[PDB]
Amino acid sequence: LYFQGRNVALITGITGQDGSYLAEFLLEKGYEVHGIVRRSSSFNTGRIEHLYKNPQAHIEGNMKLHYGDLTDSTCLVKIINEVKPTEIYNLGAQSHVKISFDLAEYTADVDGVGTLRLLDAVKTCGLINSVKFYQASTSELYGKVQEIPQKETTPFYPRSPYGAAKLYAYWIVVNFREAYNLFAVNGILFNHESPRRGANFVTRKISRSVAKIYLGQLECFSLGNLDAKRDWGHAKDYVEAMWLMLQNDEPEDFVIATGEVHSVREFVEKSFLHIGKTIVWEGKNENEVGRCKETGKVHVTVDLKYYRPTEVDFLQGDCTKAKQKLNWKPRVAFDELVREMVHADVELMRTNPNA
Amino acid sequence: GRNVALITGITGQDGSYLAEFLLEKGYEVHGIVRRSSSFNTGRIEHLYKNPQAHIEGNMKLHYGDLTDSTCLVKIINEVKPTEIYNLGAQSHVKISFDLAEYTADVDGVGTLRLLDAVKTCGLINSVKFYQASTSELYGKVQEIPQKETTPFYPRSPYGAAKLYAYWIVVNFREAYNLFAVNGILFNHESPRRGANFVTRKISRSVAKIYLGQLECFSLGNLDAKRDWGHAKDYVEAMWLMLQNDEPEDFVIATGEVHSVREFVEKSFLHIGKTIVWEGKNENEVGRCKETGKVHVTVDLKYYRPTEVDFLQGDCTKAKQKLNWKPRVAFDELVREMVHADVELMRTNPNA
Amino acid sequence: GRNVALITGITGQDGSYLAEFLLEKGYEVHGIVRRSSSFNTGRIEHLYKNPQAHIEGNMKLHYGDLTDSTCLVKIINEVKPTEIYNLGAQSHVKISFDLAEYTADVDGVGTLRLLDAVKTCGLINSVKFYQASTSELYGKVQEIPQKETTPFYPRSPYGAAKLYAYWIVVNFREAYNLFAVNGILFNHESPRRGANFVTRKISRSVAKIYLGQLECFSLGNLDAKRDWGHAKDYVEAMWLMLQNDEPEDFVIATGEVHSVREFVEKSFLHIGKTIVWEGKNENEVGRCKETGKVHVTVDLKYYRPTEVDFLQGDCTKAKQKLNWKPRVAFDELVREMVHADVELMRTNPNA
Amino acid sequence: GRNVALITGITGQDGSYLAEFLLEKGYEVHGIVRRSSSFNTGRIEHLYKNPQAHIEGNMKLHYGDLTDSTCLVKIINEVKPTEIYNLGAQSHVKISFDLAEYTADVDGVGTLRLLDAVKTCGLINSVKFYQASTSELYGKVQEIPQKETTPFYPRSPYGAAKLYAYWIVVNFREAYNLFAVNGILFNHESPRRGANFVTRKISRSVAKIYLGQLECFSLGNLDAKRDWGHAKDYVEAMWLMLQNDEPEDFVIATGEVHSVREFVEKSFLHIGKTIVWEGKNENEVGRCKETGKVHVTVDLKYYRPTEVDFLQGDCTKAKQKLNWKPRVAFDELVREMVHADVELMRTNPNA
Ligand SMILES: NC(=O)c1ccc[n+]([C@@H]2O[C@H](COP(=O)([O-])OP(=O)(O)OC[C@H]3O[C@@H](n4cnc5c(N)ncnc54)[C@H](OP(=O)(O)O)[C@@H]3O)[C@@H](O)[C@H]2O)c1
Ligand SMILES: NC(=O)c1ccc[n+]([C@@H]2O[C@H](COP(=O)([O-])OP(=O)(O)OC[C@H]3O[C@@H](n4cnc5c(N)ncnc54)[C@H](OP(=O)(O)O)[C@@H]3O)[C@@H](O)[C@H]2O)c1
Ligand SMILES: NC(=O)c1ccc[n+]([C@@H]2O[C@H](COP(=O)([O-])OP(=O)(O)OC[C@H]3O[C@@H](n4cnc5c(N)ncnc54)[C@H](OP(=O)(O)O)[C@@H]3O)[C@@H](O)[C@H]2O)c1
Ligand SMILES: NC(=O)c1ccc[n+]([C@@H]2O[C@H](COP(=O)([O-])OP(=O)(O)OC[C@H]3O[C@@H](n4cnc5c(N)ncnc54)[C@H](OP(=O)(O)O)[C@@H]3O)[C@@H](O)[C@H]2O)c1
Ligand SMILES: Nc1nc2c(ncn2[C@@H]2O[C@H](COP(=O)(O)OP(=O)(O)O[C@H]3O[C@@H](C(F)(F)F)[C@@H](O)[C@@H](O)[C@@H]3O)[C@@H](O)[C@H]2O)c(=O)[nH]1
Ligand SMILES: Nc1nc2c(ncn2[C@@H]2O[C@H](COP(=O)(O)OP(=O)(O)O[C@H]3O[C@@H](C(F)(F)F)[C@@H](O)[C@@H](O)[C@@H]3O)[C@@H](O)[C@H]2O)c(=O)[nH]1
Ligand SMILES: Nc1nc2c(ncn2[C@@H]2O[C@H](COP(=O)(O)OP(=O)(O)O[C@H]3O[C@@H](C(F)(F)F)[C@@H](O)[C@@H](O)[C@@H]3O)[C@@H](O)[C@H]2O)c(=O)[nH]1
Ligand SMILES: Nc1nc2c(ncn2[C@@H]2O[C@H](COP(=O)(O)OP(=O)(O)O[C@H]3O[C@@H](C(F)(F)F)[C@@H](O)[C@@H](O)[C@@H]3O)[C@@H](O)[C@H]2O)c(=O)[nH]1
Ligand SMILES: Nc1nc2c(ncn2[C@@H]2O[C@H](COP(=O)(O)OP(=O)(O)O)[C@@H](O)[C@H]2O)c(=O)[nH]1
Ligand SMILES: Nc1nc2c(ncn2[C@@H]2O[C@H](COP(=O)(O)OP(=O)(O)O)[C@@H](O)[C@H]2O)c(=O)[nH]1
Ligand SMILES: Nc1nc2c(ncn2[C@@H]2O[C@H](COP(=O)(O)OP(=O)(O)O)[C@@H](O)[C@H]2O)c(=O)[nH]1
Ligand SMILES: Nc1nc2c(ncn2[C@@H]2O[C@H](COP(=O)(O)OP(=O)(O)O)[C@@H](O)[C@H]2O)c(=O)[nH]1
Repeated sequence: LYFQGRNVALITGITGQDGSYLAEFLLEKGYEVHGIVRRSSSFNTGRIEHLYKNPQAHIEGNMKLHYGDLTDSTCLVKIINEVKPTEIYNLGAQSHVKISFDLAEYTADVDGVGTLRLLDAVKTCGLINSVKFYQASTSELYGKVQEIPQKETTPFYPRSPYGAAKLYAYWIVVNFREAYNLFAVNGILFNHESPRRGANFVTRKISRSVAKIYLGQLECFSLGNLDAKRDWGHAKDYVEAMWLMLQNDEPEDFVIATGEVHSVREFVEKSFLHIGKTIVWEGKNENEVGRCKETGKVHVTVDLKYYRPTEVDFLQGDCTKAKQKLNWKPRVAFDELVREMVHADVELMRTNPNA
Repeated sequence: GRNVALITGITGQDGSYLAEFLLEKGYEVHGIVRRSSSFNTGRIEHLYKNPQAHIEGNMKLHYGDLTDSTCLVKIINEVKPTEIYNLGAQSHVKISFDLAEYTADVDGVGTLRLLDAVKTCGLINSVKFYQASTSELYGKVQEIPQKETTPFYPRSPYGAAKLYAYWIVVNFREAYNLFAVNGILFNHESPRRGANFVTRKISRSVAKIYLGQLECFSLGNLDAKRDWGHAKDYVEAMWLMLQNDEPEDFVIATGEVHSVREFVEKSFLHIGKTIVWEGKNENEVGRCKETGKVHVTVDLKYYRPTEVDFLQGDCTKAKQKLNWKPRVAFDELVREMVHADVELMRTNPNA
Repeated sequence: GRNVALITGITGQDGSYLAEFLLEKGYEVHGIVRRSSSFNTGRIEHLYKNPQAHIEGNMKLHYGDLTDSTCLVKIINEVKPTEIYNLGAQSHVKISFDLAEYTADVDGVGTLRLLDAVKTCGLINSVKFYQASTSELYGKVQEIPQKETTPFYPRSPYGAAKLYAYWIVVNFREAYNLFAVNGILFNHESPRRGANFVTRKISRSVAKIYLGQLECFSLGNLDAKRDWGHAKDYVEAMWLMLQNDEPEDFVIATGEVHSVREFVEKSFLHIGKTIVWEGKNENEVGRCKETGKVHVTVDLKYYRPTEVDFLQGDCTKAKQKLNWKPRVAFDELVREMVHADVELMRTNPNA
Repeated sequence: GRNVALITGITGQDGSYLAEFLLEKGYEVHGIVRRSSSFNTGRIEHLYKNPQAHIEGNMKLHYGDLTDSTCLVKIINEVKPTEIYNLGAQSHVKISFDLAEYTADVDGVGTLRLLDAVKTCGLINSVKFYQASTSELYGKVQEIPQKETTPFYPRSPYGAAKLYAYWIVVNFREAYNLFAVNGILFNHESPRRGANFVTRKISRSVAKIYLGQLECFSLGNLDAKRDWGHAKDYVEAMWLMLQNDEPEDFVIATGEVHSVREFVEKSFLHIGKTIVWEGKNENEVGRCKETGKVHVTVDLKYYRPTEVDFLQGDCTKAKQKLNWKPRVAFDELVREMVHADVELMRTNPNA
C-alpha cells in the first residue's frame, strides 16, 4: 500500500547512461528503486551492477530489477502493479538519432507508443492519483530551431524519426496530465554526457578515439558534421533536475540545459589538447581533415556515412524557468566535461584495448 | 501521361469522393480495403464496372491494412502509383481515448509504414504523397483563426497520432526529397459522413424525428464550435496540393464558425421545428417550441476528457497558391445532410 | 448465478448466432465491435432493444480491437464476464496469404492479449474461456477422419496463427488453471456467412443467376472436399463446451464430406438447373443442361498456394460428452442458403 | 560460388560460434545487431579485422530488429545473402512467461517478417533459409525419443511462438518453394551460454564457490532431464542442413539424457566437492560431503508454471543424411564449462 514516507521509484531505461546516475541519486535519498531491464543474451547491467547489495553474487538490495520491454503492455502492467511506485521515470528508449533513420518503426514503437503503453499501464493499475510520471523529452524536439535560444514555448520542429517519436511521447504525456489529472511532466533536456555515455554518440566517440590515439591503439577516426553546435551538460547534474521536477508542487514541463554552445570541432580540439596535441584543420566538407600540428599526422577525417539526412545544426537551451522554479543549476561546465571524459577513456583503454 | 492513384481509406467518406473525383479526370484509381466480415465498400460499390457482379473497371481494390508493412509494399509494387493519398485512419476522436494504442498504430505509425513502403519500392523520387492531416492538431488553439504557422497543441490520442504523422511526412520530404504534403483540413461533412460524428448524428436523428421513427436523441458538448465544410469540395484541395510545383502544407477550411447547438437548431428548422433550450450542463434539454416535446438531451458519455472547444481555419495560403475555395457553405450543408437522411430513413427505419 | 458473456467477433457469422442463442438463455451479452467508417453491426442490429434508435438492451456493444491490449483490459474489467467467447479473427484463408502478419497479430497474438487481459483483471479463476479453433489446423490431414488427437499440419498463415492461439490457450489452462477450451470446429455456414467464402459465394451467385442479375461466376479448386455444417448448430456446441465439468478440447463437425463441385451442383438444382461439367483443371466449366449457358468457370486467382484438399471431422468425443448433434445436414444447408440469397437479391440487385 | 551469410542473433551463443564457423569456411558473414545502450557484441568482437578499433573485415554488422520489417528488407536487399540463419530470439523460457507478447512478436512473427523480407527482395529462388527451431516444441513429449515426426506439445509462450515460426517456415517452403529448413535442436551449451540458463548458472556458481566468492546458490527443478550437447558442434549441423540438396527438417541432439541434479553433482566434482542431497521439494539442499556446508538450495521462483520434464532426441535422420555426429559428450561439456568459468572468475569477481 501507499503511505506518506514511502518513496518507490520505477525507472525504465535504468541500464542506460541517465538511468544509472538517477538510480544512484535516488538510492542516496533512501528510495526503493526498481528498474525495467530488457532481456539480452548477455547481461546489460554493466552501468548499475555496483548497485547490487552483493555485486559478486548479483543479489539485490534496495535496487530491484525486473525483466520487461516498452513494447509489451502486459509486462508493464504486471511490473507497475507489483511495484506500486510513487515516481516513474520513463528513460527507456532507442535514443540514437542516426540509428533512428534506419530503425524508424522500432523507434516509433519504443519511444512514442511505449510512452503511451507506460501511461496506460498506470491508468490500468488504478494509479493515476498515486504516481508522478517523468517523461524523458529532448532538445531534438526543437530540430530546425525556430528561436534562439530555445525555451519551453519555442515551437517544436523535429528532424528525425527519433524526434517525431519523442514528439508523440511529449504530447501523449500532456494529454494524460490534462485528461486524467496525472502528475506527468516533460523534461526537455538538452544533450548531456558522461564517461557512461553510449560510445557512438559524438562526445564519447571523440573521447574514446582520442584515448585510443594517445595509447597507439588507433591512428585516425572519422566524424560526420564537424560544424554541428550543441549545448552539452553532464548527465549527473541533469538527473537531479528530473527529480526536482517531480518534487514541484504543480506538474510543469521544463527545459534543462547549460545555455552554452560549442561545436563538434571544438569538442575535438579540446579533447586532443588533453593528450597534448593541437589539431589543425585543413580542407573542406568531406575532405576536411584534422592534423596534429606537432607531428603532422592526420588524426580526424570526415565520412558522409555519419551525416544525418536532416541535420540538427544548432541547439542552445534557455533554462530560466527551471532556474527560477526548481533552483536547478548545472555544476559541470564544458571544459571539465571534456577533461573528465578523455581522462576516463584513457584509463579504460589502458586496461582493455578492445574496449 | 500516366495517372495512377493509390488511396488508403478509399471506403471512407473522403476516399469515396476522392475516388469519384479522380475517376472523372481519367485516373486509374486503386484503393486499399480492410478485410471485414461483411463488405465495407458501400460508399464506392457504385464505382464497380458491374455493380451487380462487383466486377472492377477503372477503380481496383486490394485487401490490406496500415498495420501490415508487407502488404503495403506488395500493393505499391503491384500498382506503381504516381499519387498516393493516405486517408486511412481510425478517424474518430472520442473513440481514440479508449483505443489510444490502436489509433497510434494506424494513424501515426501507419503513415510511417506507408512512407517506408514508398521508399522500399524505389518510388521516393517519382510518387507524390498526400497525408490527411487535421485541424485537431491545433487542439487548444493558440491563435484565432488558425493558419499554417499556428503552433500545434493536440488534445486527444487521435491528435497526438496525427501529429506524429504530420512530422514524419515532413521528415521524409526533407530527408529524401519525397514530394509529400500535409493537408491540414478542418472538419468536413457530407451525407456519407460516419454516423457517429456530430453532424451526421444530428441530421440522421432529425430525419428520424421528422418521419416519426424516433422521439429523442442525446448529444455531448453543445457549445463546441467548428469550421464545417463539404467533403466533396475538400478532396479537390487534396488533388490540388499534389498538382503544386513544390510540396507544401496547407490549411483547408471555410473560415466560418458555428456551434453544435446551431447545427441542431438549423437542422430542426429544416423539418419545421424550432428548438428552445432549457436547463444547464448535463441537464440541458432541447424542446420543440411548437409542440412542447423534448427531442434533444445531453449525456456526459459523449463528452471528451480534453475537449477541443473552438476551431476556425484561415486558408489564405491555399486560396492564393492553390486557387482553392469552398463551394458549399454551412446553411446549404445542413439542408443537404438533413434532406439526404430523410430520403435514406424513408427507405429503412433501421438505417 | 451470473450469466454474462463477452463475445469478441460478435458482428461476424458465429457471433451473431451465438448472441441470439445466449440471449434466449437469459444471458447479458457483451460484444467487442471494431471501429469502422460505416457500422459493421448488420448481423446483430435486430438485437438492439430499439433497432430504429440503436439503443441497447441485453446485448451491449463496446468498441475495441484484438490488437489493443489496454482496450481489452478496460472492457473485461468493466464487463467482468463469466464466459468469454473469442470469435474475433481475420478468418479468411486466402486473404491470410496477403495479410499474413495482420492475421498473426489478430488471430495468434490477439488470443494471447485476451488471455493476458483476463489474467491482468484478476479473473483467471472466475471466467470460462472459449477459443475459436478450426479444422484448418489439420491442413494436410495426418489422419482420416480428424479427431482431437490427430496431429496438426497447418497450410496457411491463418492456420499457423490459429495454431499459436490453440497452444497459448492450452498453456493458460495448464499453467494458471484457467477454464479454457479449444473448439476445433469444422466449416460451418449459414445465410450470414461472409460472401467470399465458397458456400456463400456459390449461393449468392446462383441467386443472382436465377434473377437474371448475373450470367457466370468463377471459382478456384472445384475438387476441394469439406465437412460443412450449419453455424446455428455449432454455436450451441461452443456453449456446451463451457457447460462441461472440466475444460476439454472438442472437434465439432458433421462427419460427412462433399466437394465444392457438389455444392455447386446442389445449389443450381434449387433454381431448377442441372449443371454439367466439361473440360479439366483451369479450363473446366459448368454449363446448364437445360439452356446450354455457361454459368461456372475456374480462375486460378482463387487457388491457394498450399491447398487443404480434404477435411472430415470425427466428433465422437463431443457426442459422448456433450450430447451434441447437428440438426442441419448438407442438403438442407444448401437449400436454405440459396433460398435466403434469392430473397436478398430480389430486394437489392447490388447486394 | 558466392557464399554470403546473414545471421540474425549473431551476438548470441550460437551466432558467435556460427560466425566463427562460416568465416573459417570463407564466407562473407553479415549479422544483425540490436541497438543497445552499451555494445552487445562481446562474443564476436574478436572477429573484427581490427578489434582495438572495431573495424570490420569479413564479418559485417548491421543495426536492426526482428520487429522492424523495413529494416530487415533494407539489410537483406543490401547484403543479398545466399544463406540466412534466423537465430535471433528472446530465447529464455522462464522469461517468456512474463514477456509472452514480446516473445511472440520476436520469435514467432519475427520469423514471418524475415521470410517476407526474402520474398519482398526477390530472393525466394536464391537464398537458403535456416530457422532455429527447438526441442521445447516437444514440451510434454508425445513420443520417446523425439524425432522429426513426433507431434509438438509446447509448454511455454516461448514454445508456442517457436511453433508458429516452425509452421510459417514450412508454409514458405511449400507455398513458394523457398529452400527453408527447421533445425530442431535440443539443448546446447558452451562457456558462451547465457548466464541464466541452468547449465551456465551452475558452472558460474560452482566456479564462484571454488574461489570463495560465493557460498550458495538456488535452483528450481532439480529433477528436470535434458539432452545436452555443445553449441560448437551444433552450429555445424545448421550449415550441413543448408548444404543438403533438398530442404528437410532435422533433429540435432545427443540422445543421452541427464538431470539438472547430475549436472550439479558433476560440476562440483570438478572443483573437488561431493554434493550430497537432503530434504524434499523446495526444502531440498545440496551439501558438501567434505565440509558440511550447504551450497545448493531450491527456490520456487525458478520453477516454470508448466515444466518440460524430459527431452531425449533421436537424430538418426541427421546422422544418415548429413553425416553429422556430436563430438562433445556430457562429461566433457561439464568439465569445459566449469574450467572456463573458474578462469573467468579469477580475473573478475563481479563477472
Ligand atoms: N543523453 C541525452 O543527451 C539525452 C537528451 C534528452 C533526452 N534523452 C533521452 O533520455 C533518456 C535516457 O537517455 P540515455 O542517454 O540514458 O539513453 P541510453 O543510454 O541510450 O539508455 C537507453 C535505455 O533505454 C533502454 N531501452 C531501449 N529500448 C528499450 C525497450 N524497448 N524497452 C525497455 N527499455 C528499453 C536501454 O536498455 P539497453 O541497455 O537494454 O539498450 C537503456 O536502458 C532516453 O529516453 C533518451 O532518449 C537523452
Ligand atoms: N472528415 C474530417 O472532418 C477530417 C478532418 C481532417 C482530417 N481527417 C482525416 O481524413 C481522412 C479521411 O477522413 P474520413 O472522414 O474519410 O474518415 P472515415 O470515413 O472514418 O474513413 C476512414 C478510412 O480509413 C480506413 N481505415 C481505418 N483503419 C484502417 C487500417 N487499419 N488500415 C487501413 N485502412 C483503415 C477505413 O476503413 P473501414 O471502412 O474499413 O473502417 C476508412 O476507409 C482520415 O485520415 C481522417 O482522420 C478527416
Ligand atoms: N465459419 C467457419 O467455418 C469457421 C470454422 C472454424 C473456426 N472459425 C473461426 O470462428 C470464428 C468466427 O467465425 P466467423 O465465420 O463468425 O468469422 P467472421 O464472420 O469472419 O467474423 C469475424 C469476426 O471477427 C471480428 N474481427 C476481425 N478482426 C478483428 C480485430 N482485429 N479485433 C477485433 N475483432 C475483429 C470481425 O469484425 P468485422 O465485422 O469488423 O470484420 C467479425 O466480428 C473466427 O475466429 C473464425 O476464424 C470459423
Ligand atoms: N541454445 C539452445 O539450447 C537452443 C536450443 C534450440 C533452439 N535455440 C534457439 O537457437 C537460437 C540461438 O540460441 P542462443 O542460445 O544463441 O540464444 P541467445 O544467446 O539468447 O541469442 C539470442 C540472439 O537473438 C538476438 N535477439 C533477441 N531479440 C532480438 C530482436 N528483437 N531482434 C533481433 N535480434 C534479437 C540477441 O541479441 P542480444 O544479444 O541483443 O540480446 C542474440 O543475438 C535462438 O533462436 C534460440 O531460441 C536455442
Ligand atoms: N566495445 C565496442 N566498441 C565499439 C563496437 N563498435 C564500435 N565501437 C566503438 O564505438 C565508437 C563509435 O564508433 P561508430 O563507428 O561511430 O559507431 P556505430 O555504432 O555507428 O558503428 C559501429 O557499429 C557496430 C555494430 F556492430 F553495432 F554494428 C560495428 O558495425 C562497428 O564496426 C561500427 O563502428 C568507437 O569508439 C568504436 O571503437 C563494438 O562492437 N564494441
Ligand atoms: N445503422 C446503425 N446505426 C447505428 C448503430 N449504432 C448507432 N447508430 C447510429 O449512429 C448515430 C450516433 O449514435 P452514437 O450513440 O453517437 O454512436 P456511437 O458510435 O458513439 O455508439 C453506438 O455504438 C454502437 C457500437 F456497436 F458500435 F458500439 C452501439 O453501442 C450503439 O448502441 C451506440 O449508439 C445515431 O444516429 C445512431 O442511430 C448501429 O449499430 N447501426
Ligand atoms: N456487397 C458486395 N459484395 C461483393 C463485393 N465484392 C465482391 N462481392 C461479392 O462477394 C462474393 C465473392 O466474390 P470474390 O471475388 O470471390 O470475393 P473477394 O473478396 O475475393 O474479391 C472481391 O474483393 C473486393 C474488395 F474490394 F474487397 F477487394 C473487390 O475487389 C471485388 O471486385 C472482388 O470480387 C461474390 O458474390 C461477389 O458478388 C462488394 O464490394 N460488395
Ligand atoms: N554479470 C552479471 N551476472 C548476473 C547478473 N544478474 C544475475 N547474474 C548471474 O546470472 C546467473 C543466474 O542468475 P539467476 O538469478 O538465475 O538469473 P536471472 O536472470 O533469473 O535473474 C537475475 O536478473 C537480474 C536482472 F537485472 F536481469 F533482472 C537481477 O534481478 C539479478 O539479481 C537476478 O539474479 C548467476 O550466475 C548470477 O551471478 C548481472 O546483472 N550481471
Ligand atoms: N553520433 C555521431 N554524431 C556526429 C558524428 N559526427 C558529427 N556528429 C554530430 O554531432 C551532433 C551530436 O550528435 P549525437 O552525439 O549523436 O547526439 P544528437 O544531438 O542526439 O544527434 C549531431 O549533429 C551529429 O550530426 C559522429 O561520427 N557520430
Ligand atoms: N461525435 C460527437 N461529437 C459531439 C457530440 N456532442 C457534441 N459533440 C462535439 O462536436 C464536436 C465535433 O465532434 P466530431 O463530429 O466527432 O468531430 P471532431 O471535431 O473531429 O471531434 C466535438 O467538439 C464534440 O465534442 C456527440 O454526441 N457526438
Ligand atoms: N473462398 C473460396 N474458396 C474456394 C473457391 N473455389 C474453391 N474454393 C475452395 O473451397 C474450399 C473452402 O474454402 P472457404 O470457403 O474459403 O473455407 P476454408 O475451408 O476455410 O478455406 C477451399 O478448399 C477453397 O480453396 C472460391 O472461389 N473462393
Ligand atoms: N534457467 C533455469 N533453469 C532451471 C533452474 N533450476 C532448474 N532448471 C531447469 O533446467 C531445465 C533446463 O532449463 P534451461 O537451461 O533454462 O533451458 P530450457 O530447457 O530451454 O528451459 C528446465 O527444466 C528448468 O526448469 C534455474 O535456476 N534456472
